[PDB]
Amino acid sequence: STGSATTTPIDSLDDAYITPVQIGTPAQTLNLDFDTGSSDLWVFSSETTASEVDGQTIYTPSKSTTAKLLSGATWSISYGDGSSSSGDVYTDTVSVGGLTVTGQAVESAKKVSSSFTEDSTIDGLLGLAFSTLNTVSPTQQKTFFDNAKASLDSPVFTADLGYHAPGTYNFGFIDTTAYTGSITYTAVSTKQGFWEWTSTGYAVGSGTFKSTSIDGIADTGTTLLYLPATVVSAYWAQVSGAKSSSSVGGYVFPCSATLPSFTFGVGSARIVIPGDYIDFGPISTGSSSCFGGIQSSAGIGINIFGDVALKAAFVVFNGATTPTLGFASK
Repeated sequence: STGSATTTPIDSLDDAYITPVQIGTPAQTLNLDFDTGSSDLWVFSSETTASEVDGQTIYTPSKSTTAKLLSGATWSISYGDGSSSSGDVYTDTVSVGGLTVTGQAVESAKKVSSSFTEDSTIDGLLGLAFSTLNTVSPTQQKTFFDNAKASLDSPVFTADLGYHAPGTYNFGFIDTTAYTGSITYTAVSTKQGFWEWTSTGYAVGSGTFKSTSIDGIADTGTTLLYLPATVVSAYWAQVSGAKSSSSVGGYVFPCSATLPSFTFGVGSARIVIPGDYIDFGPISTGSSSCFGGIQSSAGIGINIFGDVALKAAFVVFNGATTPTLGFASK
């Protein structure tokens, strides 16, 4: 089997992407944030504290003839941005782009933090990291991909995120028309439960490539590109007037600037992030200070190849017995 679904930016900045997902019988379609940095599929629901729901579409398990309470199971998750959610668990039928999994754990939120409430466009998350990170207790549950894998034509999914435009998540096949040149594959460590890999270096604009190992994670659920302070300083040094602002919480730059590109290495290959992808717009409405899309990972404890990086590539998440990651230009 295969599946193919369009993913759409939630706003004009590509702060996140949502993908329609069918849950239950009859189908209830929710728009979920596919997150290769976590491993829980959780949704706003009829069980979510009423004051914490503001415009989201909810899953109502009592209206699904295939929903079953997973007795005794609870979940609770906290994300890198400080947001969180928790609740109980149903199993139900879940379909993405024509690919169906029966008996998928659907984690129903009883509580969500304010950042989730405040984002009316995201109805929940669909985790695509390794199932070892799944938070369900006392019996850990599998991700949608893990459950689908044996049925797929090939044990892979791909992320093709757009810049200010829709893109695609495919399951079970590689669309050879969706990228240019060849796909370069690189080793993955699953030791921390992430799609963790090592970039071979970087360049800023038209500058020379610096060969250096940068260990980080491919994370579709993180907006920005978080890299070591040395690398980030070298980037922003090429933008007149750019500075790190403790009050704002990162590097800012004059909105009048033209940003240089940023290149990262994948083996001997190179992915070029155009300068415009690094512009996250005014820090507040009407400001001429703009927020940068490349930020320091210092004090995160891990480097993160988030959407800024991934949307410059066609990315293969290869879930074969020894997982790997592939990157192509597009």
